[PDB]
Amino acid sequence: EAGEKTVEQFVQALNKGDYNKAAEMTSKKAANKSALSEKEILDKYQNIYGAADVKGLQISNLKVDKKDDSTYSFSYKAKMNTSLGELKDLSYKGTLDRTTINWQPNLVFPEMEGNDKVSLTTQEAARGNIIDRNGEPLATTGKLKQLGVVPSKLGDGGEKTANIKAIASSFDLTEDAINQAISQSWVQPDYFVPLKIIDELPAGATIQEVDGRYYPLGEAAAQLIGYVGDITAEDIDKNPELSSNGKIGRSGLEMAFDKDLRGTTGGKLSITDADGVEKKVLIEHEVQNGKDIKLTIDAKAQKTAFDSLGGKAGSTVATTPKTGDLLALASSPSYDPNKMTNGISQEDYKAYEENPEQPFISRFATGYAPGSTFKMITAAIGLDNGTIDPNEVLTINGLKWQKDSSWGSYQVTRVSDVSQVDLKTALIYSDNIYAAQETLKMGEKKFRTGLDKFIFGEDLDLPISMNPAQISNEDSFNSDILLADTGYGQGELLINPIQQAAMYSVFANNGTLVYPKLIADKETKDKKNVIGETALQTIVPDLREVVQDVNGTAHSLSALGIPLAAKTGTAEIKGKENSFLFAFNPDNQGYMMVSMLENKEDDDSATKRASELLQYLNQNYQ
Repeated sequence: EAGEKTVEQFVQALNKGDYNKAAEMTSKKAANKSALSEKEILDKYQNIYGAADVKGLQISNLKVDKKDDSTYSFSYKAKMNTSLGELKDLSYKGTLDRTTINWQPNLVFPEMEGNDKVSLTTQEAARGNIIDRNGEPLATTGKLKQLGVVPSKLGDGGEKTANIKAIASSFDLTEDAINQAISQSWVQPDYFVPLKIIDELPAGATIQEVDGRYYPLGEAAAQLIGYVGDITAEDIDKNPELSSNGKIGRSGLEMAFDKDLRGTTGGKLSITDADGVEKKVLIEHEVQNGKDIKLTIDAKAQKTAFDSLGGKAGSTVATTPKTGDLLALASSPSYDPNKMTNGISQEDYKAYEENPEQPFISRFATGYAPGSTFKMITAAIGLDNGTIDPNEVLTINGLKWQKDSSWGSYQVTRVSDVSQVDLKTALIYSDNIYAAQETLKMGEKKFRTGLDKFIFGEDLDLPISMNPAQISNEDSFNSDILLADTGYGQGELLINPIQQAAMYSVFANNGTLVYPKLIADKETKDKKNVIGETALQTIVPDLREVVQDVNGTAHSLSALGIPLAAKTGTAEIKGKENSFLFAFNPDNQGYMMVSMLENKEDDDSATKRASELLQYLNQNYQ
């Protein structure tokens, strides 16, 4: 009756740590009612349930009925979450009076009687590190600065209020937040009461150094690594093995490898008699430390790649294309993962969600039209099937071309005016009209046959969430304009930067495609004969001219004095434009880079921003 709600209100209050509210629901202390006074009951739950971090108390099969006119009986099954994980199949039983709960020790844990105690031993498992190809930390334990207060040094009355106000407005907190922290239940006068992580102290405010998850590259590798947060009951819902007070990965590799990284915390939750002699083991685990995970990433390359994007929207992928190691996976703009993982205000989180440039997106894992860099793939395909002859010269006048008036107002646009265009000229000058006309001359069937040799439709063996690359939306183009547009990397093509680096690896591998790899020990995987050796010996020398020719679209990189083959490109979206650079060392095939600027501002380019990373990759990856 009203007793089913009393039992429910009681468990609910336990489930929110309101032990005081639980105690107030109990009968008075008498032989046939409660075993302890309301004050001793409060202290019992605070000591036991507080220490074991009990949360997620959920009950079922609540059965209640009359025994006496004044007393009902109740019974139910319960699960809870603790520091050593979930306890389930707990059968609870007792009686109510009038309505109040006749409190007894077995309403803490079911087999508890009289003066039984609870003993908890815990041994912290260490979360594994994510480290780069040389052992530098990407996700690790750091020494963190913790703001807190000693309530006995805050002063008295009005001076306490002034110190709490100074603390709240000198460390961006609320005075209300401070007072809850001080109030709680476990607090004592000279206890250090933690308040916040921070990276002039009013009286009573101190800083202690504490271990915590730490990301040394900060925003520079934030999308890839991700961050950890506090475990909630929904997480334990999904996974019972989860400790109630642990950390769980919330995005990136921290979330993709959470089970590997977290290990298992260890200890023993048990009921003893008043002397400490074990009566029942509730939970027993051996501690297991998490596994460290070693990436192909080069931290210095990662930081250079991110910084060179200058907070603008874009991405950079660097690889060693013969083995497929990913040396950098940069996405910009970014978020601060150390703030995501520590105190994160709703003021700043929504600011990250408001941003129209969306710093949360992993742009290296996001499909884009690859842009006119892709002419070099269309070229390879047409050199192979014979449709493209590198000695043929097309006559192209002006900046705009259209097959006929069925294209309406749509026209393919190129950048400059040289009117006798062969393949090499098309690649050096980035002539989209050449490419569009070849592609139409190939025909969809030959073009798709060549495209099918790459990795469209494939899911990559990578611990990064992403969609397979697509040629178009449907199985056919069903449009001459879409076929032409795809020829120079527009249309409905969608290829993310890692997929693009995979496809472009064929120029460093004599026509074999090498699959990207992020885990350092994983085996190199590849795919033979994606482009013919014919095509490759025509195209790489031209791509050298993209740099070496005075009018080559990447001629500014010639001044670096390092061996380079490159292709620039743009993708236009009906007046937003993306800018691309593809570059690798064609002397030693030591490295490869693909770089994008999304929605580029005027006079900006991926190429204008590549030099420092190319100098670093050239020096270190031969």
